Amino acid sequence: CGEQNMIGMTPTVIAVHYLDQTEQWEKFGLEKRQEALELIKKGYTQQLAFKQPISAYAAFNNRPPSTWLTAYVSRVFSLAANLIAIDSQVLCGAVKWLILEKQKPDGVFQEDGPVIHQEMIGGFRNTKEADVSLTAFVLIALQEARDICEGQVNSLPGSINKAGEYLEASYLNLQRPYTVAIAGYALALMNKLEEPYLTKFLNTAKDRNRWEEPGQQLYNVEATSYALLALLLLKDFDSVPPVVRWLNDERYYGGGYGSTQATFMVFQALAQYRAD
Amino acid sequence: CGEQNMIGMTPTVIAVHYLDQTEQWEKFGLEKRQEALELIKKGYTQQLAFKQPISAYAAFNNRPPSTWLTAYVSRVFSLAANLIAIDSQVLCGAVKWLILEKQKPDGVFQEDGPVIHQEMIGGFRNTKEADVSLTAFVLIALQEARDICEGQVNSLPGSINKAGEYLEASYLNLQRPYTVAIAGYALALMNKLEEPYLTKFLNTAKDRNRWEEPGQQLYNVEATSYALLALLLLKDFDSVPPVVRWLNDERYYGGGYGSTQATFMVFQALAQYRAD
Repeated sequence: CGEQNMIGMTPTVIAVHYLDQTEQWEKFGLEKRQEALELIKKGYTQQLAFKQPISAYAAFNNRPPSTWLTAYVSRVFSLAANLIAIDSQVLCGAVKWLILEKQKPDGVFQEDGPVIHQEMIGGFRNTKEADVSLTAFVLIALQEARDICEGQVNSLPGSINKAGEYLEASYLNLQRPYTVAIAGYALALMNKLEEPYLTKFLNTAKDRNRWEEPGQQLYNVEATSYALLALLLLKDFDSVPPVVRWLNDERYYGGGYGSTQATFMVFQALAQYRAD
Repeated sequence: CGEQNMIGMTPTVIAVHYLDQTEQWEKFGLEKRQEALELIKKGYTQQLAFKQPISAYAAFNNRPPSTWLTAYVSRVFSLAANLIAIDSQVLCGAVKWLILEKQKPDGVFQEDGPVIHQEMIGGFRNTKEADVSLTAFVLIALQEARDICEGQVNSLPGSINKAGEYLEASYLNLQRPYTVAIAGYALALMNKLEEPYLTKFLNTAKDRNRWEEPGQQLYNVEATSYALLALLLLKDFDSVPPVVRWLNDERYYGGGYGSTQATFMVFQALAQYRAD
């Protein structure tokens, strides 16, 4: 499957993370966590069958590697490392590949092998401002992999810093609410989400509770989650409530077609809101 | 996969059904419905690879058939028939098998080949009062298959009627809120959810908004959905609001481990509430 495996394991990975972080296993069923973990273990091991000699991933071992997919595996695996035993070699191998292979001198990340399952990449599917969409996504995944990989890949901080500058250089001119949300969060992780970019980020929201694009329900849940995470990072608990409320009302569709990004992001964001 | 295929396609099938029935594709994205339908088409065709010569299903073609799984396929396919083209021979073949092969003279349905994925069967996993759990579940699936199969399997109404009597005969003595909920709905479909059984059904709810079992979040969403459907059938719009509100607040986990039954049931129930 390669891509589908990541689609299938996502809901469980982030659900355990959410129940863990919010300490709500009592209501859920404490005896259920081990079986969930076994599912995650199966998914991680299954994904290794698709790790190419380069440490990158693709739907099939015969298919050229996807920059987005490899970054998503690093994003999931970085989070799953707190739940199951993940091999550092595997996670940091992918990180290394992205940095040394897919980043341009201006900090941009490029996709040379588009995923077949375009419904699993969220708002990134809309190609408008995809350079900023991919760069922020990759930057975010790299940030999330720092805990484990920075020590092994000392080039990680630099790649991340260059990515952020590219984002900074193109932030104000962005037209897409989705891109403003994802790059906003990435800039916040960079501690760069200030003044000019700050009002640009906030002023892109509708009713100050969502970063919405017409007729794109799931893109909006995902985007608003990134935004919620950014606001949490800024500790702007002033605009947090409205966002959490809306995100909370979204009729998201868990294991449904096209819901991979919004599932991961909504629970990561809601979990973060509680832990914050 | 056999069992996993049904687990994987469930969220999309009921999501399309829900968005269809509630007419909310505008917000979701009208151009997204066709790709979802293609996913459902892939799932249905994939499931046919697991239809045994007997028209029954199991995780593998080498594995003896599961009564519950075959009934769940009938339940999903009956609903999916309104979304994609489903072969009557396939659906009714399974229905026939259940009736002529798995029902005992007292109306009870028996499971001779337990599913491997016990996390996909919801509250039925708890073996307490499993005879009533399985009989109600199968009865419900058979009821839902009536539209298409009753004309081809004239023995269907009788099997259903015998099943309901078995449930009636054991309703009052039930201890489990989950079993009271599922059998309650089945009795309501039977137009048998009256007086003695009625107060038994209602009085099993907590705060008149949920049929809860301690530490079983997902069993409770599922059971409360069956209960909500029963209430809708009785047109007792008095106790409906509180139930809908709670069901609505449940942090259900879409494509997560152990969420197959609650996903299908919550959206079927919430969709019905709207259309009602």
